[PDB]
Parts: sequence; structure tokens; C-alpha cells
Amino acid sequence: ELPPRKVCIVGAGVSGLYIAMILDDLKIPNLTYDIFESSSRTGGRLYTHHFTDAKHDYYDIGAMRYPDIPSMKRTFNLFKRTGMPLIKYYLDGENTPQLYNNHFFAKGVVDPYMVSVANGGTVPDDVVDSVGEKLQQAFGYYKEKLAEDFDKGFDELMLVDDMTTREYLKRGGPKGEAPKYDFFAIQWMETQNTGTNLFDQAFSESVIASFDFDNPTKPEWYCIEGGTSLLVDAMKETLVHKVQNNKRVEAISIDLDAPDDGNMSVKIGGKDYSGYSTVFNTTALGCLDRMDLRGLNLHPTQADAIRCLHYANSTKVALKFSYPWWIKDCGITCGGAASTDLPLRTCVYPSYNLGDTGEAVLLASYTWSQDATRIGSLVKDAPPQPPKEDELVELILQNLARLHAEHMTYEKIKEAYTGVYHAYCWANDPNVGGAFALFGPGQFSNLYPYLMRPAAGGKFHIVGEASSVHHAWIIGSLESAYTAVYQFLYKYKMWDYLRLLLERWQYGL
Amino acid sequence: ELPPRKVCIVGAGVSGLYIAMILDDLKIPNLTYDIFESSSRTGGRLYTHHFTDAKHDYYDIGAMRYPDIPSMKRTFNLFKRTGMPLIKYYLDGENTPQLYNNHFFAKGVVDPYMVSVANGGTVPDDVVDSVGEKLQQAFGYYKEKLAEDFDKGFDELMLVDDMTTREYLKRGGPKGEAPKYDFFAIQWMETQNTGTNLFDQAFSESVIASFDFDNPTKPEWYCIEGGTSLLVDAMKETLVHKVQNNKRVEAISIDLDAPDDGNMSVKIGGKDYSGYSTVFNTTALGCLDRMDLRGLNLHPTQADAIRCLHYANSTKVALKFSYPWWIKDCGITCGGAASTDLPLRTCVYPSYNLGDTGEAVLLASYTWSQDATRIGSLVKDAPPQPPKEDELVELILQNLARLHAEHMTYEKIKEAYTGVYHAYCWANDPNVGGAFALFGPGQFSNLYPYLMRPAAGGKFHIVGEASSVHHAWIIGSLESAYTAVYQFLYKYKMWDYLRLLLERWQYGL
Ligand SMILES: Cc1cc2nc3c(=O)[nH]c(=O)nc-3n(C[C@H](O)[C@H](O)[C@H](O)COP(=O)(O)OP(=O)(O)OC[C@H]3O[C@@H](n4cnc5c(N)ncnc54)[C@H](O)[C@@H]3O)c2cc1C
Ligand SMILES: Cc1cc2nc3c(=O)[nH]c(=O)nc-3n(C[C@H](O)[C@H](O)[C@H](O)COP(=O)(O)OP(=O)(O)OC[C@H]3O[C@@H](n4cnc5c(N)ncnc54)[C@H](O)[C@@H]3O)c2cc1C
Ligand SMILES: N[C@@H](Cc1ccccc1)C(=O)O
Ligand SMILES: N[C@@H](Cc1ccccc1)C(=O)O
Repeated sequence: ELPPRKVCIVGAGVSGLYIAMILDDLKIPNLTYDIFESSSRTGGRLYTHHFTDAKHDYYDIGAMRYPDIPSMKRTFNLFKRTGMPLIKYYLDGENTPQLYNNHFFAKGVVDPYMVSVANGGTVPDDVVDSVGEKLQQAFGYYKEKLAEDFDKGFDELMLVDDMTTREYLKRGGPKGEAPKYDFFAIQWMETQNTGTNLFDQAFSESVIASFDFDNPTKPEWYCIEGGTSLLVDAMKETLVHKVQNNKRVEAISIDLDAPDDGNMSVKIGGKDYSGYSTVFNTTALGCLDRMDLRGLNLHPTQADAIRCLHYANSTKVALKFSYPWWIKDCGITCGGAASTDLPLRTCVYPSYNLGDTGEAVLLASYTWSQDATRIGSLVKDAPPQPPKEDELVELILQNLARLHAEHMTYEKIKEAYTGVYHAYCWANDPNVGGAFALFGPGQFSNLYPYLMRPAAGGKFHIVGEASSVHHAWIIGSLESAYTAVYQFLYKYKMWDYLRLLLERWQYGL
Repeated sequence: ELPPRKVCIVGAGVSGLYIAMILDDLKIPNLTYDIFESSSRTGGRLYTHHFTDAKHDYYDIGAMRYPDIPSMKRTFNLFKRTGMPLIKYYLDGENTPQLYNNHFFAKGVVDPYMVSVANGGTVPDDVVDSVGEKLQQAFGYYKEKLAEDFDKGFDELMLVDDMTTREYLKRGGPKGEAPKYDFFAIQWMETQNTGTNLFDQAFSESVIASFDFDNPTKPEWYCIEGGTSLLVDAMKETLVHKVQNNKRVEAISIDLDAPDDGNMSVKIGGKDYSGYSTVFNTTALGCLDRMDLRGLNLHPTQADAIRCLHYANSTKVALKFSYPWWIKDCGITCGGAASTDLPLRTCVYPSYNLGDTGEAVLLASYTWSQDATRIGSLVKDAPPQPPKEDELVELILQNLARLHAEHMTYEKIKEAYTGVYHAYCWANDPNVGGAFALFGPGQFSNLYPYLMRPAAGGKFHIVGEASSVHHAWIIGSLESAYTAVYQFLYKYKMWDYLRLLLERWQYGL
């Protein structure tokens, strides 16, 4: 018979909720848990904003789209477990505009943006129209290895993890046998492939992001109709022990002189909470670094990983319009997205309101990295009516006009704007401190192993999307939580329940 | 006589104020200007926060310290010209603690922080105690060349500008004849030299920053007694045409189908302001990228520079204490700064209140890059009292207690805290979008020439610290503003006043 044990789950995001769901499912005798959530809200970076309760009057501030690829199977099993209403998401739509250097894209014209050297720009002629082909040549070997077996593909990719994307492109790979590209060719590839400056981060991350967004299997994509927050509601409902919101952990400790299993504690608001056999920290690493972790005696390089593993910013801006003018007036009837070098960078047409004829939401700006930091600096809490008086609104409307200048005027977009919008910059969220992990050069191969290293005698686990090989996806959160529960059961020699974990949760539900 | 001409200065920071002061000094007949400032406040990144009107009850949110090195002569000339009350600033002080891996620094001790391989860390034994010496070996050649002639030293430095600092350290320089360092040695060097992740930006910037802070001439440092904003006040008082605050330029344009000199215009809140013969934009580049610049027909790589040139974040947190416990209880009597791997990173002891025995300000946290983004996520406008409930206040007090554990307790520091503090995160300022330019690899040698390329027939100038080789210093702003005025006078062949510019303003005041 198992002695009474209590574990602590720090953070009620999808990873912390997944840990509780797994523990609830295994039904281990005399085992309990507490879930402390710093925010008054539960879900973390699963966060649907509802403008009203109307059916499609929302947008997802955090996670929103899911590729049906084999490496994401655990995410889709969680969708099945909780009965999520999945519908098709259109990564690529029809008639979506692309606007660079104030020129619209056109198929089969050489250098439509007028950025090539032959047209007075600095992009080499043989690169300007061949970005996808040359990034495929740079990423494609590793992408196919990842498609056969993600873990073994990752281990081979780690042999070049010391390089940034720019570095790999500049030197022609690790030994100069790949093509070498000058600064402006690499710069154009970054402009056409990702957010500003992100090619100065890890090459391995550019490969994995390309694996996820441009997967060799050419997958179907999905969204959750009604918002991703429906997943949080369903996970919360099943909890045996409910989330305790407004409980921000500021310190974590283990008492190595105590003989007991439950010799760990966390401090919340100056008060001590002890008796825990294991602590799962599921917060973003910036939040973990603010805690007093001295009582845990972390390996010095593990502490370095908490502080230094790189995070990228992301900002989203969603506007409500009286009718879907992008559908009706521009023929953008199947989702997709418009991309531009204008400040909004990416305008995402929702896949969930394509049949609606009245009020409709447009995810008017979705940015990463410096683009998101620049948009996020306009994201305040008490903006002013009218639109022109709000700098962010006016910027978005002007960028939308230029981006859709083939069919709309600024005047008619402005008149369709209801005056209702919402924006969010994840780096300004004190409960995250960033959007998601996006490691720099050498971090996966050098710092990440020490982040995942056993701490406090195998009783402390750093959990979350950053503690995964799938950054910035729900799947990384779920894998990290599953792995941590494995280690917990292994640590306490609960062989019956570890075997049950592998039987029920390795491939599924 | 000269025909009447009008120029427009976008931005009332030190760049735009310097332009107006130069034009005021040259007294060019029938030449006028308008200065438009987006903010209700004038000064930009010269920004003193005054807790009260008491003599020393302030801290500088932006610029605060100035090294008396030859490359900084134009800044001190500006100080001299405006009668600034300069006092000595102590970059290094007495008894300043250094805290890494929860260990304090101790001279003459091997690996006092317990981070080397010999003590269970990952920092190479030959690196852990030699960061200053190995970085000097990596930067010193170029630092000495910059000391002889900054411009010629910069041009030689550009021959390795394709490399990041980490890349230069990893590969042993451009051809592998310098020492090669593994990831953890480079990581420790970054931890001990700059802010988190900044070794993943340009090697040239790490060299220039080392040249500024650790100059071979080993210079005296100075600050402005009463706050740097006294410089803004003095420059404002001299202006012939006063700053127009709350005037945010959203578009800049030139009418090439108009024969007049004054064929340029700017839009402010929908209304046009035309008749300008030249426009000086002095704003940060993120601010410029949000403007509609189509009417200027910028070179596409110049527009890329505006979007992509990298900015670093920075955040400051200052706390008021009933008495300077760092002076009286810790022997920290001569300014300096305490450095740590804790969230606050750097605690600066002011040099302007060393004789005070009552209320004193402490610049408790001064951070850059990801450190500043994480601290800045706690910077809100209406936080709660008491300190325990403001997460930022509590974090700072806790970090301060650990940093000064050799002489203070958390309880004594907390009781000395008045409850009055201020914080500021420059990336959250919509009038800047960042702290200052910190270019990535290859950006100085590739993007920066196009940023500085003549535009709109020589009538548009991108001015400011980012538009110089001295990023994040007043000197960069002054040099850029001086160079733009030169090119304006050259463009209109005002040879008499160009000669007067060189006579009075080249090494002038
Ligand atoms: C803009 C954006 C878009 C995304 N889009 C997608 C997408 O399309 N598809 C996809 O699969 N993934 C997407 N993701 C990724 C996905 O949202 C995340 O990977 C995942 O939700 C993170 O889960 P987590 O539990 O690991 O972290 P979190 O969600 O951050 O959970 C951690 C929790 O801990 C709490 N916490 C923090 N500090 C403390 C403390 N001191 N004490 C207690 N609790 C604390 C936080 O409030 C939070 O609730 C996106 C992420 C972002 C930022
Ligand atoms: C945290 C920090 C510390 C620093 N410390 C030092 C130091 O110790 N020593 C030193 O020498 N330097 C220091 N600097 C650097 C120095 O402060 C700057 O280099 C300099 O002040 C910038 O001057 P600027 O005029 O080029 O830019 P800014 O100061 O940014 O001036 C631009 C102005 O334009 C305005 N503007 C923006 N958008 C618009 C628009 N659309 N229309 C009109 N106006 C607009 C802005 O509000 C601003 O007032 C520091 C900088 C920072 C961020
Ligand atoms: N998965 C998220 C976040 C992400 C950003 C960039 C690269 C990879 C993932 C998205 O679909 O946008
Ligand atoms: N001038 C700023 C930032 C800076 C750091 C390093 C080099 C250049 C500028 C400071 O005093 O810290």
C-alpha cells in the first residue's frame, strides 16, 4: 500500500493541466496534488479572446492552429480525449496578397518586388525568386530525417546546432560544401521566411519551424471552433483537485536533512506550502528565474539555461468589421494569410467565419521578434476612440489599406471597422515574459541538456514547451509534461503505474 | 539674398535639438525650421525622473554617464556650451559586491563562483578566472586601432563585421589563428561582460562597447548634477523656433513634380505640413518604419535597414530609501556598480548623492536585452501598495538582499525602503520602440551604408544614434545631426555657411 504523497504543479497552462489529467487518469492511491496559478486566469498561452458571446466573435491570443503531422499526434489525442470541435484551418488560402517594397506579388514574373540587383536592389538575381527552393536545399536534408523519426533527426541536426541560420547560409554549411550566400541573399530569405532578425538565432530552430510549417507530408491543418480556450475549459472540468488561481510561487525548496518523501516546499505571498514529494514547474523560464531557487541547489549550467535560453516576442492585433470585406470584396474566401514588409507583417484571415456575412473578426497583425516588440510598444490598456486617435488602430488600418489596395480603399476599410479591436504582446505579460522559446546558436546542444537534468535528487522538474524539442507548440508542452510524469514514477519506483503510464499515455490518451 | 527656406525636424530628442542649435548658431538668412515632437515631453532618451524637487532626488531613465575620451569630445563641447554642472561619475567604486551562482567574488581565489569544470560546472578552468584578459585578447587589437583614429579603426573592424561575438570566439577569429572557445567559455564571457544573448549580435558592437566602457586611455567619467534633463532644458531655452509637442509625424513625402526647393511635406494627424526644402528625421528607426514613406521612394535596402537594424531593450528600476544603507552599512561610498546573475543584473550606486545622509535614490536594477524584457514585463503604471504585493518591488528587494547579504538583511533593506520607486522599459515606449541600436552580424557593413544613403534627391536625412558609428551614446546622436546639417548645406551649395559649419562645429561648441 502506497504511503500518502502530495505533489505540487506550478502553473495552470496546458502542461500543468496535462500533468494533472495524467495523474487523475492513473488514479494512484493516496497521491494528491496542488496546482498553483499566478494569474486569475487559467490556461496560460492557451487564451481565446471573446469580443462577445456570439458564435465566431473571437480570436486566439495564443495557440490557434494545429498541423496533422505524426509528431503532433499527442496534441490531437488530447483533442479527441476532450471532445474538441475541430474544423479545417487553411494555412494557405486563395487570393491572399503579398506586398514587399510597395509591390504586389505576381506569379511567374521575375523579381515582382523590384529588389534584385538587376532592378537596382541588392538581392542577388539568382536568389530573389528562389527563396523557397534555396531554403529547401538548406533545410531539406534535416527535414526529411525529422520526417522519418523526429528524435533521431533531431540528434543528427544537433551536429550543426552551433550555427545560426545566417551562419549556415553564409559559410555553405559546416564545411563549406553547401552554397554560400552574401548578406543580402540571406537577408531576403529571412524577410520572405520568418520574422525580423530570427535568422540570427539557431539554424536548428529554423529547420524545425520549417519542418512544422512546411512539412514533407503536406498535412491538413486544424483549429478549434469556438477558440482554443475550449480545451482549457474541458481540461479544467475533469480536475480532481481544482486550480488555485492568484497563487504566484516565488520560491521552491527541498529539505535534504528531512528523511521524508514530502520534504519540498514552495512559498506563495510570503507563506510556506510544504509536504511535497515532487514539484513540477511548468512556467515560462523567465518566471522561473525570478523565483528563489537556492533551496534546490541547481547545477550552475542548469541555472544558466533558465536565464539565457532565448525567447522570442509575439504580438497579435484583432479587429472587428461589420462584414468580412476580405471575403466579399477581395475574393479571400478560404482563410490563408497575407504577408508584407509593412509593420503588421502578417494578416491572417480566420478559417472559422468563412460562411458569416455580418460582423467578422480579422487577425490583422501577427508578428514575431523585433516586429512584435515594435507593434507591442503601441499595445496599451486604455486606448482612445476614435480610430485615428489610437496610433495602433490607425497603423493597422493604413497597413491593411496598402496591403489590400488591389480591391479596397483606406476609406472603405475604415468605414467597415466597427471600432472594436484587441491586441496583446506576450513579452508584456508578467506571467510569461515572452511568446515562446526560440533558442540561439548552440543552446539546444549545450544548455538544453542541463535544463532537463535531474534536480533536487530527482524531485524537481522544469516543464513546458521550452523543456521540449518542439518549441512554441502545444505538443512540446505535452511531451515535456509526459516525460516529467515518467521521471516522477520512475523516481518513486511506482513500477505498476509507470507501466500503466506507457500503456495509456505513450501513444495516446 | 538667399531665398526663404523651411526645413522640418522630426523629433525633439538631442539629435533634433542639436540640429536646431546648429542652425540657430549659423543664422542663415531667411532659413526657418519646425520641430515636431510626438510626445508631450521633449528630450527623447534624455530623461531624468524627479521623485521630488529635492536636490538629489532623481535618477536618469536614459543617458546618465559620459566617458572623457577623445571620441566623445563633441558631447563635452555640448556640455560646455550649455553650462552643464558636471561632476565625477564613478564607474568603479569601493566594496561593490559581485554575486554569481550564489557565491560572492573574492580576489586571488580560483573559481570563486564554483562554475568551472574543476568544481562541477561547465566553464573551462582556464577561462573562468580570465574573462577580462581573454576578451581583451579578442577586442584589444581593434580597441587600440579605434584609440588612434576611430574612423580608420572602424573601417578595419568592418573586415570582420560578418561575425557575431560568439562566432568570433568559437572560430578563433576570421581565419582560426586566434584562440577557439567552447560554448560554455563563450557563455561565461557573455555573462561576465554584457547582457544575456548579446554575444549573439555583432562582434563589432562588442568591440566598440568595450572601447567605450574600458577605454585604453582609462578615462575619467562624468555625470550631470541635477539630471541629464538639465541639458534638454538648456537646449530648449536657446531655440529660435520652439518645439511643437504632441505632433506625431505619420507620413513624409516629396513632390518631384514641383520645381520649388520646398517640395517636401509631412502628415500629422491627417493634416499636411508642406513647403519644406529638407526633412531631418531624428526618431528611432522603429518609429520611422511606422510612417508612410512611399512619397520618398527610398532604396529598398535602405527601407530594409529601417525595419531590420537590431535594437536592444533596456529597463531601469530606481528605489528611494530613507538613508543610503549601501554607503553607511556596506562601505559602498564611491559609486560603482554591483553585478549579479540574479534578475536585477546590475545595481548602480549613484555618484551624485555620496554626501547625503537622509533620503537617497538607488538605481537598483539596470538591465539590457532579454534581462530588460523580463524585468520590463513587471513594469506597469498603477502597481499596488504594499511592496510585498508589487511583484517588481518585491523582486528587487529580494535580489538586493541577496546581493548585499555580506552586510544587510532583507528586513533591514525593506524597512529602509520608503515605498517610492519608479521603473521604465524603453521597448514599451511607443516613441522609441527600444533602448538603442545594437546591430546584428553584418549589419554595420551591409545595411548601415544604405541607411545612410542619400534619399529624395539629397533632401531627406535619417538622423540619430542609430545613424552613427557610436550607438547608444549622445555622441552618436550629435555626430549624425552634424553630418546631416553638412549634407543639407552641401546640397544647397551654401558654401559660406558650410565653411562656417566646419569652422565652428567640427571641433566646436
Ligand atoms: C502567440 C503564440 C501563438 C501560438 N500558436 C500556437 C499554435 O498555433 N499551435 C500550437 O500548437 N502552439 C502554439 N503556441 C504555443 C502554445 O500556446 C504553448 O506552447 C503552450 O500553450 C504553453 O504551455 P505551457 O504550460 O508550457 O506554458 P504556459 O501556457 O505559459 O503555462 C505556464 C503557466 O504558469 C503560470 N505561472 C507563471 N509564473 C507563475 C508563478 N510564479 N507561480 C504560478 N504560476 C505561474 C502562467 O500564468 C501560466 O498559466 C503559440 C504560442 C504563442 C505565444
Ligand atoms: C537606457 C539608456 C541609457 C543610456 N545611457 C547613456 C549614457 O550613459 N551616455 C550616453 O552618452 N548615452 C546614453 N544613452 C544614449 C542616448 O540617450 C541616446 O543615444 C540619445 O539620447 C538619442 O537621441 P536621438 O535624438 O538620436 O533619439 P531620441 O532621444 O529617441 O529622439 C527622437 C525623438 O523623436 C520623437 N519621435 C518619435 N516618433 C516621432 C514621430 N512620429 N513624430 C515626431 N517625433 C517623433 C521621440 O519621442 C523622441 O523625442 C542611453 C540610452 C538609453 C536607452
Ligand atoms: N506554433 C506557433 C508559434 C511559432 C512561431 C514561429 C515558429 C514556430 C512556431 C505558430 O503557429 O505561429
Ligand atoms: N551608453 C549606455 C549603453 C551602451 C553600452 C555599451 C556600449 C554602448 C552603449 C550605457 O551607459 O550603458
